[PDB]
Amino acid sequence: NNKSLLYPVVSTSRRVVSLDGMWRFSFDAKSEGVEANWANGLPESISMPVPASFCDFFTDKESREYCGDFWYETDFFVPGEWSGKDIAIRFGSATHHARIFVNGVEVAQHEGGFLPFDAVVTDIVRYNQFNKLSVLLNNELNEHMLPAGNTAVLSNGKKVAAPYFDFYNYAGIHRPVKLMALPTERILDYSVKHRLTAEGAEVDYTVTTNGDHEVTVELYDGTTKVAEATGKEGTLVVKDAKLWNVHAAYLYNIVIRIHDGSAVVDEYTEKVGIRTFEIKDGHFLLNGKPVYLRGFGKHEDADIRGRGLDLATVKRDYELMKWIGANCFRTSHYPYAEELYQMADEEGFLIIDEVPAVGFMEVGWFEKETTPQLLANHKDALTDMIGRDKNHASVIAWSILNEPQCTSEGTEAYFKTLFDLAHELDPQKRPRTYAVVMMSLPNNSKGQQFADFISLNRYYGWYVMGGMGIVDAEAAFRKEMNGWAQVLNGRPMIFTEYGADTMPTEHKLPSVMWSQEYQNEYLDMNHNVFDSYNFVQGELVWNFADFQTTEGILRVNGNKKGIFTRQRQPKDAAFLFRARWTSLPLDYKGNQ
Amino acid sequence: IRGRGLDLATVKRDYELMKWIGANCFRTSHYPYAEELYQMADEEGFLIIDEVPAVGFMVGWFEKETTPQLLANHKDALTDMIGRDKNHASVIAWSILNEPQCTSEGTEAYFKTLFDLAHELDPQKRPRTYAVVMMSLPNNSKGQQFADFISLNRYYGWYVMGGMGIVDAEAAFRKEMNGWAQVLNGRPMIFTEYGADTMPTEHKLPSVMWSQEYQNEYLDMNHNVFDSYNFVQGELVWNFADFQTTEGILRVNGNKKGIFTRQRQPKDAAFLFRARWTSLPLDYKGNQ
Amino acid sequence: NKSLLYPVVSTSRRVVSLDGMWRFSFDAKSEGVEANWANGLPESISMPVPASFCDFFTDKESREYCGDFWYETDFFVPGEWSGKDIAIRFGSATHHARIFVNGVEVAQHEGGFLPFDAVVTDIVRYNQFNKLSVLLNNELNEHMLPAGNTAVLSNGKKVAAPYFDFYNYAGIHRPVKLMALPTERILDYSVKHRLTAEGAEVDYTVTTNGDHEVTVELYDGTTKVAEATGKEGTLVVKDAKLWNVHAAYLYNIVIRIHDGSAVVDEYTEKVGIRTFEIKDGHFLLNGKPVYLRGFGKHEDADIRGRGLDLATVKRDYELMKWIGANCFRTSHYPYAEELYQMADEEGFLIIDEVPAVGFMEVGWFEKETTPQLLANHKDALTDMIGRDKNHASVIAWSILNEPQCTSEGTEAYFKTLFDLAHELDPQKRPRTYAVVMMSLPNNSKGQQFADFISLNRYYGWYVMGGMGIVDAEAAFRKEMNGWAQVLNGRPMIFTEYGADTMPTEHKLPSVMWSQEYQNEYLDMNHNVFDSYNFVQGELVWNFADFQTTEGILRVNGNKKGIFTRQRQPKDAAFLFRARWTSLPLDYKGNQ
Ligand SMILES: O=C(O)[C@H]1O[C@@H](N2CCN(c3nnnc4c3sc3nc(N5CCOCC5)c5c(c34)CCCC5)CC2)[C@H](O)[C@@H](O)[C@@H]1O
Ligand SMILES: O=C(O)[C@H]1O[C@@H](N2CCN(c3nnnc4c3sc3nc(N5CCOCC5)c5c(c34)CCCC5)CC2)[C@H](O)[C@@H](O)[C@@H]1O
Ligand SMILES: O=C(O)[C@H]1O[C@@H](N2CCN(c3nnnc4c3sc3nc(N5CCOCC5)c5c(c34)CCCC5)CC2)[C@H](O)[C@@H](O)[C@@H]1O
Repeated sequence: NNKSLLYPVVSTSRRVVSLDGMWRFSFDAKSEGVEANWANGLPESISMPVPASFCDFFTDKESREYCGDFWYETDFFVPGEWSGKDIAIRFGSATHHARIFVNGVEVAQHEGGFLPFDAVVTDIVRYNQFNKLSVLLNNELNEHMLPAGNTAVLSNGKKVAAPYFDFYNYAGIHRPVKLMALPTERILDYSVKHRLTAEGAEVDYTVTTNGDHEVTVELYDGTTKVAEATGKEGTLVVKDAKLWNVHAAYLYNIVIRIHDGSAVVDEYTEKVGIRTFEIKDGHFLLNGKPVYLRGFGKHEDADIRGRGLDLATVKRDYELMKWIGANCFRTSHYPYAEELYQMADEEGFLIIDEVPAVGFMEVGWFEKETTPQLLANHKDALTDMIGRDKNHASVIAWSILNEPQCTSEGTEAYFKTLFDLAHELDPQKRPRTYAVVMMSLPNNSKGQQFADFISLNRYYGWYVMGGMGIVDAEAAFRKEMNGWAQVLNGRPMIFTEYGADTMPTEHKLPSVMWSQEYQNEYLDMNHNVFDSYNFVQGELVWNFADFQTTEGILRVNGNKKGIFTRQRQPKDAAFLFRARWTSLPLDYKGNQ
Repeated sequence: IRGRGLDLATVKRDYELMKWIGANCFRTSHYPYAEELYQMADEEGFLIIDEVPAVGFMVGWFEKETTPQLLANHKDALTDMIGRDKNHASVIAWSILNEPQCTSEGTEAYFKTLFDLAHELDPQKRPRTYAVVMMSLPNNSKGQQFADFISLNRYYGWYVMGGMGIVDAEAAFRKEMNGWAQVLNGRPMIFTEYGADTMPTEHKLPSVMWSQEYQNEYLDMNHNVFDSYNFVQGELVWNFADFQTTEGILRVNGNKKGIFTRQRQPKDAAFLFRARWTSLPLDYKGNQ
Repeated sequence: NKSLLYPVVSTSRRVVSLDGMWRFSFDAKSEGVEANWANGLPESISMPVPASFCDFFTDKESREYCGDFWYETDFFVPGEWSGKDIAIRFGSATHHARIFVNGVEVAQHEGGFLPFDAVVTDIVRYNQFNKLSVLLNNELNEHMLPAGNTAVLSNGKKVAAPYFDFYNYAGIHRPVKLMALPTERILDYSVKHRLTAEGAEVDYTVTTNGDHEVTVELYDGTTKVAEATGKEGTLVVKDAKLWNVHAAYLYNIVIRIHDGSAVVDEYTEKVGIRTFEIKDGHFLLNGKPVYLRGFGKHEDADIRGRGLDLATVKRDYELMKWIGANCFRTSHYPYAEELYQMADEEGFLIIDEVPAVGFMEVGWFEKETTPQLLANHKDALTDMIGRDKNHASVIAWSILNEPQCTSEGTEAYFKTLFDLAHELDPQKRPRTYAVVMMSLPNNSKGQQFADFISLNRYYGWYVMGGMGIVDAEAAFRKEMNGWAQVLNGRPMIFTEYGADTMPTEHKLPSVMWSQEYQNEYLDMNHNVFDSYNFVQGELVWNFADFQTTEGILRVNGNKKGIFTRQRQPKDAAFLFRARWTSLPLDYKGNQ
C-alpha cells in the first residue's frame, strides 16, 4: 500500500492536473444509481461547481436540505506520456462517505468528510484519452461517526439531517480534486523535529519511501543550500538558523530525492519552518519564550459555497486576523483545507488542529453500544490529521474532541486510547487538549485529567445568567475558576470558546442581548475574569465570523457570535479586540 | 421610548394601519388598554376582545398556596374591566386569562368563579373566553369547557417543528384540530395567537426561520389549516408590531413576531395579510 | 499565431492552471523594471489569482492603489513538452499588462477584459521551474476602454477617477493557464446556422497556421452526425436538435489537422445550433419571436472584486432561472468565457458588450485622442467578437454604453464600428448600443446605426422621482411617442431602468430608497413598456448590488440590485418573478 497524505506537488518526477470546475451532479433519492449503472453516466444531471458544498446554490429548501446519496461526475484526460507512471486522483476531502468509480470500476471508499484520500487508477485509465470519474457521496449522520448526529425521516418520507452539532450539515466536494502522475518508487512521508543549539538549530528528519534506492535531504535558505544529509533518517545542521516566530515567519525549502545513480527517481519539495513549542511551568514556550494565545474559533464557511475552499476568502480572513492582532486559531470541529495551514506557515500564525469529534453528547455517551465503532473512526481521523499536518510550523497543539460528555462512564478508557495515540503519532510530541463543555466541571469531569492543557468553552453571560444577570454570571464564573485552580496541577488553561450572538445592525443604549453594545460588555466581563487568574494563558473567542447552522428559534439565519460578519466586515467588538490584543505583549502573563 | 405610555399619535397610526391591512378586530393582549383606544375603536368600527392581565399562571398552578389571594385580585380586575368598558360598542367579548396552566388540579373551581362572575356583571352577556396554551390539549384541558368560544394560541412551525419540519408541523396541527372538533359541541373557535419572529431586514431564498420569507410561508401553512375547519371563525395573528421583552437568548431586542416594525412600518407579511383579509367577505365562512 | 480559442486538452494539447497564491507587490515609484523585479520581488505579499487585489486589504491606500503593481509565480514546464509550442493564456489582466518570463519581456496587452497569450517556447527551461512576472497598471485615461481620468492627490498619490459607475477593480481576474500546443495548429473557426426542411446545416470555416488537411466532425453525444473536409464546408445535421431558450442542446465539434495517419492537432468545443434575427420588429430565435427579459449584470462579488468564481456564477444562474429571466447583457465589459459556457448550457440569451463606457462630458467624439480611442475600441470589438461568436447564447453585440452620441463626430466613429462588427461576425447578429438619457429621438446622431434601439431610462429615479412620478410617466410617454417616429420598424428594448433600494428599508407610503418605492417604480415603468408595441424586451438595472467608487450618491456601492450582493432577493425580485413567469415566451410577438 502506497498511502501518502503529502500535499500534491509538481517536480522533475511528479505531475499534477486540477480537475476542479463545473462537474455533473444528480441526487439519488432511491439509492438506485449503482445497480442502474450511473457510474458510467448520469441519466439526468445538472451542473455543479467543485469545490463547493451543493446546498446553497438551490432556491428550493428540499434540495438545500437533501440527505442521502448523490453523485458527482466529470471526465479527465490522461496524457499518453504518463504511461510509465503511477496514476492517482487526490481528493482534498469528500463529505461525508465516499465511493469512487473510474470508467465504471469502483476504485476507492472513504469515511470522514474532512481529510484527504487518493484513488489509484493506473491500470483502469485509457491513455491519451478521456476517462469518466464518478463520485457517489452520502451525507447522512449517525452516532458512530465524526461529526456525530442523527438522520430523521419527515412525515412525507424525506430524510433530513439532525446534527448533534451547531453547524449546518454542508456536504459535497469541498476541496480541490487533483490528478497526479507519480514515479513507481516515491516518497510517501517525511517528518521533522527541531532542536535549538548554541550554533543555530538542528532538524532531525525521517523519510518513508516504497523502495530501497538512496534518499537525500537538502535544506535551502531561498536558493542557498544550508544543510544536507543522506539516508532515510538524519540531522540537518543549520548554522545561525532563522527561526519561525509569531507574526515573523521564516520558511526554508526542503528538497527530498530518491537517487538511482545519476538519475533522480523522485523529488518532493515543501516549505519548512524551524521552531520549538512546549509547555513548561504553566506557559506555552515558542522557541523558548512564552506566548499568550489570542484569536478565534473559525469555520470553513462563507456565503454561497458552504465549506468549499476559496483562496480569496482565506486571504481576506488572514488580513483581518492580522489587523485585529490575533496570533492563534483552532480548526473548530474539523481539519481544514491544507491551504489554510500553508498560509498560517507564511504569516506566522499558531494553529490548534482539531478532528471532527463533536456531538458526543446527550445511558451516557461513552457507554453506547456503538462506542467501539466510533473509537475506530476517531483513531482513523486522528491518525490522518496528525499524519497530514505534523510538519507545519504553525500547528502547535492537537484538540482531540469538542464538548464531549466527559462526565459519562467509559470516558477514561476512550480518552486514554486517543491521547496515547496522539503522543505516539506526533514526532514533535506537541501538547494535547479537548474543548470542555459547560456541563463538565472540575469536580465531575472524567476527561480533564488527560489534557496537557485545559481548554474551556464557557458562556457565562450568554447561555447562563445573561443580561441583567451578568453580575451573577461573573460570580458563577469565578466560582468555577476557583474549582479549576484545584485540579490544574500547574497545567495552563485557555479559553477555546466564549461569545454572544450579535446582529451587526443592532445598537441599543442601555444594552440588550443581541446588541453590539451587549457583545462588548459581555467580552469585557470575560476578559476581567481571564486577567484575574494566573493560569489563563490564552483566549480564543467564538467565532471569527457569523456562520450557517440548521434553522431554529435560537439561530437568526445561522450563528451570530461572529466578531466579523459572514461578509468579513467588523462589528463593534472587532475594534475592542483590536485595542486589547495589539496592546498585550506577546509574552503577556508569561511570568505567572 | 415611552414604554406603555399613552400616545394618541401612535394610536392614530395603528388604526390607519389596521384599516389599510383589512383588520376588523384586536384583543387587548395581556392587560386592559387605556380608555382612549376603545374610544377610537368605537369611532372606527373595530371589534375588541377585552382581556384582564391574568397572564403568567405557568404542584399545579391552581394548587398553589397563594391561589385564594390570586383569585381575589383576579375578581377585582375582571370587575373593574367590565365595569369600565361595558358600554363600548367595540367591546364584544371578555378574555379572562392568557395561557393559564388549565391542565392543573384546581382549574375548575378557579375558572367557574370567574366565568360566572363575567356573566353576572355584563348586562349584555357578551361571550367569554381565554387564550389556551399549547400544552393544553382537547383531551386534558380542565378549563376549555368553561369558554363560550375557544381561543387557541398555537405556534406550529415556530416553537414546534419549525424549518424543514413544517411539513410535520402541519400534520400535527391537523391532528390536534381533529381532536378539538370532538369537544367543541358546536362552539366556534378563533386563533388568538400564531406567528414567527422575523427580522424586518432579513431576506433569504430558500427561507430560514427569522427571514421574512419564512414568516410568509409560516402564515400560509397556518391559514391553510384554518380554512380547512368549518368551526374556525376568526384569526388574530401575534403580533401587530414588534414589542419589548426582557433580555434573553430568544429575544433579538424584544419580540419580533410583529407584522409591522415597532416604528409602524410593514414587513413583507403585512402585504400578505392585506391581500388575504381584504379579499375575504365580512361574513366569510358564515354558513359553515 | 494569435488565437482566442478557449484552452482545451486534446490528443495534441495540454493545459495546466497557474491559479493559486502568487507573490504581489505595489510599485509606487515605477522602479521595478530597471531594478530587476522581473527576476524576483525584493519585497512581496501573497495574493490569490484570480481576484481583484483591492478588497483584501484593511487600509484604503492599498484598496485605492493606482499605478504599477506586480504579480509573480514560478511554473513548471515538463520536459516531455519539448518540441511543442509553449504559451501562457491570460483570461484577462486589468488594465495594461507587460509579461516577463525568466526576466525576458515576451508580451504586452491593452484592455482589461479580454484574453491574450504569451508565447515562451524558446525562453523556458524544460523539466524545470520558470519565473512568470506580470507588471500591471490600472491607471485610467480618456482614450481607453473603459474611459476615465487618473487624479493626483495633494500628497502625491494617484487615485482613479472613472467616468463610469463601477469601482476600478484591477488585478488578474480570470484563470491563467499554461499550454502545450502543436507547432501547426488550429487558431480559429466559425459556425453559421441555417434551418432546412430536413433539419439544419452548419456553415463553417477553420483557420490554421499551416497547409495540412483539415476535417470537421459533429457529434451528438459520442455519436457522429456530420463531417466534412476542407477549411470551409457545411455540416448537414438531419433532425437537428435545436438550441432554445431554457431548453439548450449542445453538439460536440471536433476539428483536426491531418498529416496522413497522424492527427497533428485536435480542437474540441460545444456548439448549439440556432438562428437569431430581427424580422418585422421582432426578435426571432429559430424563427419564433422571443420577448427578452432579464438584467444588466456585473462581474462583482464580495471580497474578490471581478475575480471569476464558479460558485457565484452557479448561484446567479439559479436565481435568474427562478425569477424567469431569459437574457442578460454583459454590462460594460466582456465577461469571463465561463459565464457564456453556462449560458450555452442553460439556454440563456446574452447581449455581448465591449467596455466602451464613459464616453461623455467640444464634444466627446471631437476630442484630440478620438482616433486613439477608436483604435482601442476596434481591437476590443475584434477580440470580443472573435472570442465569443460561436456561442449559441450570444445573440447581439452592444458596441457602447451611454456615449455622448449627440456629439459632433459621432457618425464617422459609429459607422466604423458598426461596419466592423459585420466584417467580424459571420452570423451578422443584430448590433446595438445603450442610449443615454440626454440622447433623444431628435438629437441623437448615433441611434440611426443601431439594428435595434436599447434605452437606459430612469424616469422616476434620476428624473421626477418620488411624488413627481406622475410627471415622470407623462414625460416618459412623450419621449416614447418621439421614438415611435424614428424607429422605422426597428424593435426597441430597455437595457437599463431601476431604483436604488436598501434591502433593509420598508415604508408606507413609500419613499425613494425603500423596497415599496422600488416596486412602484418598476410597475410604472412596466405600464409604459406594455403601452408600446415596439418594446420587445426589458433588462432591469441591476441583477445585484455592486461596488462603485465612494460618493454621496452611493450607499456602499450601487443599490439598484434586484438581489443583494450576497445574492438574496429584495421584494422586487418577487415582483419580477410573478411578471416574467406570467409573460409567454413570445409576449407581444404579433405586434
Ligand atoms: O452555541 C454556540 O454558539 C457554540 O458553542 C459550543 N457549544 C456550546 C454549548 N452548547 C449550547 N448550545 N445552545 N444552547 C445551549 C448550550 S449550553 C446551554 N445551557 C443552557 N442553560 C444551562 C442550565 O442553566 C440554564 C441555562 C441553555 C441553553 C444552552 C440554551 C437553551 C436554554 C438554556 C452547544 C454549543 C459549540 O462548541 C459551538 O460549535 C457552537 O457554535
Ligand atoms: O412567544 C411569543 O411570541 C408569545 O406567545 C405566547 N406564549 C406562547 C408559548 N410560550 C413559549 N415561549 N417561549 N418558548 C416556548 C413557548 S412554548 C414552547 N415549546 C417548545 N417545545 C415544546 C415541546 O415540543 C417541542 C417544542 C420550546 C419552546 C417553547 C422554546 C424553547 C425550545 C422548545 C409562551 C408565550 C404569549 O401568549 C405571548 O405573550 C408571547 O409573546
Ligand atoms: O446610475 C446607475 O445606477 C447606472 O445607470 C447608467 N447611467 C445612467 C445615467 N447616469 C447618471 N448617474 N448619476 N446621476 C445622474 C445620471 S443622469 C442624471 N440626470 C439628472 N437630471 C437631468 C436633467 O433633468 C433633471 C434630472 C440628474 C442626475 C443624473 C443626478 C442628480 C440629479 C439630477 C450615468 C449612469 C450606467 O449605464 C450604469 O453603469 C450605472 O450603474
